[PDB]
Amino acid sequence: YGPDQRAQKKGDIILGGLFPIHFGVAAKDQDLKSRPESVECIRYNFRGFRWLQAMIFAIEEINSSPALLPNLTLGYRIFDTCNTVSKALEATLSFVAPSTIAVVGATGSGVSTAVANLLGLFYIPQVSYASSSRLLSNKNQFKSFLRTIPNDEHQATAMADIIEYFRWNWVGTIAADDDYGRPGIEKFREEAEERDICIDFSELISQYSDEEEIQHVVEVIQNSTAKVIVVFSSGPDLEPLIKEIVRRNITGKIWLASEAWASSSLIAMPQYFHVVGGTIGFALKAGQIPGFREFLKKVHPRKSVHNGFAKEFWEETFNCHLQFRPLCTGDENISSVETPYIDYTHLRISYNVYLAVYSIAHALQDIYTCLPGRGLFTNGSCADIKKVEAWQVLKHLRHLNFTNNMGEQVTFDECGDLVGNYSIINWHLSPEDGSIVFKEVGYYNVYAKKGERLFINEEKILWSGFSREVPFSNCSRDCLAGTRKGIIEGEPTCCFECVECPDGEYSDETDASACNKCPDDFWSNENHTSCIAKEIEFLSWTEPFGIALTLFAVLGIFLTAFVLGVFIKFRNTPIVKATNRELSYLLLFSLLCCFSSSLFFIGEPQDWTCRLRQPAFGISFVLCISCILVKTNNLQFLLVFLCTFMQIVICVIWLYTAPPSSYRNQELEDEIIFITCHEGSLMALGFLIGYTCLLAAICFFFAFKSRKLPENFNEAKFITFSMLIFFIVWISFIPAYASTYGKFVSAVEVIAILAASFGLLACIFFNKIYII
Amino acid sequence: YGPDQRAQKKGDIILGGLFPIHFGVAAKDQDLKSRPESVECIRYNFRGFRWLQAMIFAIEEINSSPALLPNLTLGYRIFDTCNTVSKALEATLSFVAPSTIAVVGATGSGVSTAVANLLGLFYIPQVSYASSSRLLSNKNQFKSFLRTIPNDEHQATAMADIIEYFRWNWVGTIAADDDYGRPGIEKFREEAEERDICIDFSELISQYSDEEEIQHVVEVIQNSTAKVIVVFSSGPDLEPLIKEIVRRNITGKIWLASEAWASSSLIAMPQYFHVVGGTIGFALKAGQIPGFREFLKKVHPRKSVHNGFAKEFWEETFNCHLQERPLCTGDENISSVETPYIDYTHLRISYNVYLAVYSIAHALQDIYTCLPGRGLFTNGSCADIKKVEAWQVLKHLRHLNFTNNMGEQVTFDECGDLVGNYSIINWHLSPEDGSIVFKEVGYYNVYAKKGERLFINEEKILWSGFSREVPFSNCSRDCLAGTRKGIIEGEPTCCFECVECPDGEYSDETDASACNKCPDDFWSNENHTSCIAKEIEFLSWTEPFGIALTLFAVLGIFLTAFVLGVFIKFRNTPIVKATNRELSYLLLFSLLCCFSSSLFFIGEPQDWTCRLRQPAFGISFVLCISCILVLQFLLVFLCTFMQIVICVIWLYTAPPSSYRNQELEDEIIFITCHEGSLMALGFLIGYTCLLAAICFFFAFKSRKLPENFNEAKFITFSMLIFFIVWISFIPAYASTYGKFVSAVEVIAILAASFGLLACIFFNKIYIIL
Ligand SMILES: CN1CCC[C@@H](NCCc2nsc3ccccc23)c2ccccc21
Ligand SMILES: CN1CCC[C@@H](NCCc2nsc3ccccc23)c2ccccc21
Ligand SMILES: N[C@@H](Cc1c[nH]c2ccccc12)C(=O)O
Ligand SMILES: N[C@@H](Cc1c[nH]c2ccccc12)C(=O)O
Ligand SMILES: *[C@@H]1O[C@H](CO)[C@@H](O)[C@H](O)[C@H]1NC(C)=O
Ligand SMILES: *[C@@H]1O[C@H](CO)[C@@H](O)[C@H](O)[C@H]1NC(C)=O
Ligand SMILES: *[C@@H]1O[C@H](CO)[C@@H](O)[C@H](O)[C@H]1NC(C)=O
Ligand SMILES: *[C@@H]1O[C@H](CO)[C@@H](O)[C@H](O)[C@H]1NC(C)=O
Ligand SMILES: *[C@@H]1O[C@H](CO)[C@@H](O)[C@H](O)[C@H]1NC(C)=O
Ligand SMILES: [Ca+2]
Ligand SMILES: [Ca+2]
Ligand SMILES: [Ca+2]
Ligand SMILES: [Ca+2]
Ligand SMILES: [Ca+2]
Ligand SMILES: [Ca+2]
Ligand SMILES: [Ca+2]
Ligand SMILES: [Ca+2]
Repeated sequence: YGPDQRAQKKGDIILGGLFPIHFGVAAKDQDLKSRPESVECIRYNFRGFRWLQAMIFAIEEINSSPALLPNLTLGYRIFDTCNTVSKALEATLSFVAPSTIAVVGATGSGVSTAVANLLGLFYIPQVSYASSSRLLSNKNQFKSFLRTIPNDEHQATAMADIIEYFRWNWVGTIAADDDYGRPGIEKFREEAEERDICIDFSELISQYSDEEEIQHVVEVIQNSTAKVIVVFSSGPDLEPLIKEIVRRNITGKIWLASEAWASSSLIAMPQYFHVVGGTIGFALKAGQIPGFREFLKKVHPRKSVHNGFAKEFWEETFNCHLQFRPLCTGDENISSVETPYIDYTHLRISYNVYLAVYSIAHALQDIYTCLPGRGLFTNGSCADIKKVEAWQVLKHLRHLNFTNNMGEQVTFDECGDLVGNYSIINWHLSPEDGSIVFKEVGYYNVYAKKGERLFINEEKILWSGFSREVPFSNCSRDCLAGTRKGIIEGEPTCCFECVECPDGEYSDETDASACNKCPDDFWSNENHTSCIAKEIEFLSWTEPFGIALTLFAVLGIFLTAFVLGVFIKFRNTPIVKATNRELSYLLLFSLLCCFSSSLFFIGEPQDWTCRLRQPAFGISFVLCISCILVKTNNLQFLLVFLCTFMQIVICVIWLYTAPPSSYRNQELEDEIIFITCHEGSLMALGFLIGYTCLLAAICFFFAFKSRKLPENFNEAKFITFSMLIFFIVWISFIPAYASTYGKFVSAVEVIAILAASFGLLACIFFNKIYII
Repeated sequence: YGPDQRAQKKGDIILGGLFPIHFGVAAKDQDLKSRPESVECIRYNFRGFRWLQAMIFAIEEINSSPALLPNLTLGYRIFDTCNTVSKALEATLSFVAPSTIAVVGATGSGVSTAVANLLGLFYIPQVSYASSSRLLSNKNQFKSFLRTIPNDEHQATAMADIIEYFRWNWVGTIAADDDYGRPGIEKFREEAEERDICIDFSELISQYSDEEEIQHVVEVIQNSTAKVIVVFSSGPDLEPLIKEIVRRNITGKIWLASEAWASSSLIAMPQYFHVVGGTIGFALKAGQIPGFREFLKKVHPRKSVHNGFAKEFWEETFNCHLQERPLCTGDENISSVETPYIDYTHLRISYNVYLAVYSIAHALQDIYTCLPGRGLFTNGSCADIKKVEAWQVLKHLRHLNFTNNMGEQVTFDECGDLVGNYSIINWHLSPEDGSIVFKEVGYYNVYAKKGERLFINEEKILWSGFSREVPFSNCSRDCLAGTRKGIIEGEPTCCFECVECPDGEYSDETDASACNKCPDDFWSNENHTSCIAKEIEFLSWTEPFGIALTLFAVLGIFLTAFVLGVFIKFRNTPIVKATNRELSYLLLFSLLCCFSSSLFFIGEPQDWTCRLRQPAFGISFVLCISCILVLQFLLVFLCTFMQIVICVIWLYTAPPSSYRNQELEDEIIFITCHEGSLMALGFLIGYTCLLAAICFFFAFKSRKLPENFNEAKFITFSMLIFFIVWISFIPAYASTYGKFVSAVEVIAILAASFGLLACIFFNKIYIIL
């Protein structure tokens, strides 16, 4: 039963094996018009043949070594798969129909699942060397499946770890449509969604995809703008897409390869290097087998009776025919042909096959060496090596713990899986022969804490095979300090737009999603990067004008004092005696008060300065005018007292019913703030000005009626002149009072006060001073 | 050999069958201390037994029919699977080892794939009735698989269509870990991502899941705000999670069920209604098989000798034992016990099994009725019905075309697939008994273009089983008008925040991603939904201030006209002749011009007004001053002509123009005029002031002379008035910007003109009249 081509040997215990000597079957359309015939597989697999030789070498070495299973020999029964489920099921049917003790598993995950479904019925243990699908770790469906290779969850996590380490957020994914790529892509999608990474496209490929599908995938890749692509597939399934992309000449992409095709000879070609240069992928850990290469080099089509594949091996290696293609003898050298059969650098799957073979032998030895009364079966008994059975071997494999030739313990967990380290490689170009050379740049440690597993040597990486600069795989560029992030409808969060912050607000981050606002008494600078303090505007003594306006007030004070001194010294003189001396003294004191009252309008407006800035001039000028109207021909003193008392009443009631107070205003201009004080009540100020103007008008009329008189050196005309200039300077500033609101309101008030005081002093006293 | 429990009959052609008589197997895991034994099955499946009976009915009816396969008989060989791959693989090994022609497929997708992997080796056709996975459409790996049920791509598309129809963007997903749930969830994820729908979580379940996994899934469900959950699984896989959720009393969720568990009896139970009420799911199209209920109701443990499952059927129906718990006598009635065996409303998978049996039976008739020379094989030949083979039956099934018992046409496409309509159902509570009722609320057409496939009646839906209001699942409330969207870091694009638009911008529609700016003459209102026109400020005729100034101007003009009229009405008296008669006419004409020149400062400043605003007053006042300054006509003409030169040079070099100011306040437009060359205006001011100054000096040096009513005193008075009014204007010009600068100009002009006229002419006009 089974195919004609096989490798067979006899022994006390027989082992099974399945290896992919071919890459795939011949593609054709079978119309059911004639009886269907057997399908043939086409291309050859030197790597699979090397795996088969590794298994045979392990079995033969175990037989030769007398320290393991004495007085007992092992045989084998090995078939070919051509990487197809149908071919592997024919061989498996002959395994369960001599009986096999255990089978060394297949390569593909789907083939392994199909074989294990049949193998688990009879409880025949199956140890695989290359199937890493997470679906095979379910022990409810696969009762007797073990493997020497770890599952792909760690690799899928490592891919996301690498992507996060190189700071990318815009990637695409491609997977093969089988039991190996889909769960891996699902796990990677979960991890990437956890790590805040956006995925643009996701596609499925196959070895038997057609022209429309390949062109659609190529157009999707071409139209996409992401530059990093994660591929979870194998070489036979990835070849057509690579061929089409090479034909279309698409460059500038970054490939993240899984372990299946990170070292495949189908893709690593010099012709394709200009599209797949700089690939970063994963590799397992290499082992050491001493005499393996010597065992490999000794194959021969005539000296290998047990091996049936050696004939076609010779045919494919030497392009000949064994008794158009010529006739080749049996005298050639396999060390002069460039084939992957012996052109290897590390052994990984070969070491997996070695370990999978040795595990069964160790379990058999454990069965053989049992001491009665301390076994694992029923009431402490154990099996017998004369008629041992598959379920007993499976139990002992489930309870196995041994150390290998290198010195590491081998143990299978509850799910029958091992644990192992990963390595990271980079594709380069050989300067001598042009071949692709795999250069190690990092590793992945699975015994470390989360977030401490990845190590990357950045300086040893060429990115497209010729570049030393890390690529750019962001959807959009980063925002600046003065801008914030926007929203583009119909796009993921990884893509946005930068919008400048509005006036009065600032931002200081390169990825800010909003604009900040530092607190009051502050404003945002011109480009809204930082917020600066506001400026306070007010006329103070420091203000240049303030110092000029103070120079003037003290000049007036000094002039009044000098006039008073000249008057008091010459009191008895008839010129002074003509006027009332006490009235002159009171008038000069009131002029002193008027010149002093202008010094309250300058400076910081404290709550008391603005309380008395106005009445200090109002009362003084009222007293001046009242004394002036008196000095014209003591009752007059009491009339003066009445005139001052009337103003005192309204001033006191105003200050006691609605005091004026300081005020900081931030409304006229946003960037600057003012300090100006309102009057509280406006009726009081209006009435003050009205009473002052009423007394002024009364004095003006009274001095107008008696204008034409020469008494007192024509005082009654200079009085009218003084009243006229007072009225003119009061009228001239009404628009300034009613319109502006800055520091110019204070300065004009001081100017008017000084003008009125100076005119009132000069017009009255200059004539008498110039003659005394 | 095969399992002892089976159903068997003999005929010319033997058919195969696989049905799930049991829900599963016992979870007793051996420790390999002793030799392993056969595993047993736990629960009974009346629906599976009915499915099994349908095939036997179809075969019996075919054998009874005399016009379909005369002189031929059909046998069968049916086994149990217990929904397990291992049990179904044991039966399949007996099929390929007295040779079957075709096998009626299994129920589960994984079991179907496992059976097809072995059945394709020998090219034995296999027609399934319930496996709808899209992985079975691959003809490069399944060379002999056909099905009477459509695949799940249409259902996955319809789920996203329903979600878009009910306007949701915040959902969760739950799937079974097998070949039925994962591809469906993948296709649904693709469709939902294409349709702009955000998915919160995604979890996997299984029939043999453990306590910690179930609690983790429950916590993941409970910690989210998404209310709509899409489930692609079956009842046996869903039961533990539903039981745990019922135990923890989680309510308020909306379930979207796939066709596998949308009618499962394991989930649709009264005790779980408070959790799974108001479920919306899919269903296939029902069929009609006459004489089928009568065939179903005739089962008996003794009369049915070919069937071997009848004894266990009886024991599970009546809960007793059979002699070969009480003892079953064997005379009870099936209609007196309520089990899903005969308590049904529609036949869908039973009709699928019937269709598969008849599809197998028609290819044999096609082989039998061929004509030599025109055949489906080499050289136009055909086979022999006495030695027909599986590959020939497969060919004739691949080239099959026949009419149903209703009248529709049955053909298998290049992938051995069918297409069919979908039905949409809702879960309710029956007030009569309390059972769950599946109420039809819509359908899903497949013979239509994209976008016109789904019909839903919303008025027939109860939400959570008791409500008539469409639920809410957003992750964010809608942003209103005048408000903008905002990014939340670390969250999907479906969750955002609302931010108000700034000053000067607006937004009208809802869910706006940006605020639009307003045109150059509009400004946003307080609510920032739309902007309004800016206000334009300038002195106007309608404004009362302008009307007052206009009234003053016309009064002055009329007074000047009256003065001139009285002057001309007394042309012979010597009082007028004492002064220059002709020069006074020029003086009064210049006075009229000066009065009239004050109407160019009122109104909206146009281009032509601002060009001749200033020169009119300048020329008029120079005329007046030069006339007062004094042969005499020559002197005044040459003195006043020099200003026309600078006026025309100004108006030819840099004419002033109107200007709209939008830089002082952002909500107010100030329309003023700029002079341009300030040097020309300064020169006009200087020339006028210098002429006034020389006139004032000449009149001041000779005040005392009473030549004619002391005219020198009045001339000096007028000059002083002019100089005083054109000094009082300085603060208003300096710090009263706006519409108040134009007013003080008019006031000063009118005051100066009135002072001049009153000083010069009134006294003489009072003496004359
Ligand atoms: C009491 N006071 C002090 C000296 C300046 C002047 N006060 C002018 C204030 C003012 N007038 S109108 C207006 C509109 C808004 C704001 C302020 C004003 C004055 C003149 C004569 C007599 C007393 C006084
Ligand atoms: C040409 N013009 C006609 C319009 C009115 C006025 N325009 C000048 C306004 C002005 N701006 S600053 C200044 C400083 C002192 C005086 C005025 C001004 C004016 C006045 C006197 C003579 C001629 C004219
Ligand atoms: N892990 C792959 C098989 C595989 C591993 N390494 C390989 C190298 C070459 C070819 C195939 C492989 C699978 O499960 O399908
Ligand atoms: N379609 C499901 C099987 C199925 C369909 N309808 C059902 C009803 C009950 C149980 C199972 C089913 C699958 O492929 O796995
Ligand atoms: C396996 O055996 C070695 C050698 O005795 C021992 O050191 C180790 O602890 C064992 N491991 C386990 C997991 O039992
Ligand atoms: C894996 O790598 C880490 C770090 O290099 C190392 O410490 C550890 O021993 C490795 N594990 C094995 C099994 O070699
Ligand atoms: C790409 O995006 C990541 C994640 O947001 C960010 O840290 C990184 O700076 C971006 N790259 C560049 C070049 O801006
Ligand atoms: C099947 O038969 C019908 C009825 O004769 C015919 O119209 C149709 O073209 C045939 N083929 C298909 C694929 O339906
Ligand atoms: C599906 O329904 C539509 C109407 O919704 C009908 O025209 C069509 O015939 C139906 N298809 C089948 C196969 O019954
Ligand atoms: Ca030995
Ligand atoms: Ca394989
Ligand atoms: Ca996150
Ligand atoms: Ca390879
Ligand atoms: Ca989109
Ligand atoms: Ca018949
Ligand atoms: Ca089944
Ligand atoms: Ca059911």
